[PDB]
Amino acid sequence: GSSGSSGNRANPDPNCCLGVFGLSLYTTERDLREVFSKYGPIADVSIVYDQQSRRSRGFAFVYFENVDDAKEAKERANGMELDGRRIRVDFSITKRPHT
RNA sequence: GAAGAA
Repeated sequence: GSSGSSGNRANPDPNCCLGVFGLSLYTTERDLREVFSKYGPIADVSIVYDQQSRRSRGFAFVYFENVDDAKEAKERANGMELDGRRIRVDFSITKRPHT
C-alpha cells in the first residue's frame, strides 16, 4: 500500500512542535497552554477548526521553544484526561512554521 | 454512530 517518509503519521520522531488529539469541543488554546506549559516554555498553541461551522475538529498543536521539553510533555500528557475526554499526544511530522 | 498533520 501507500507509504512515505514524513507522510506516514503512525511513527513520529522528536520535534519542538507536538500534536494533541481527542479534544472536547469546549477546550481553548489557553487550557492546552496551561496544561502543557508546566513541562517547559511554549511560544504558541493552535486548535484545528472546521471551515464551514468553525467548531473544533477534535485536534490541536502545541509549539515548545525546546525539543527536550516537548519530549517530556509528549510522554506526560499521552492518555491524560481533559474536559472529560482522553487525549493522545505525538511529535509533529509537518508544521505551519518555517525558516 | 473514529479521537490523527493543520
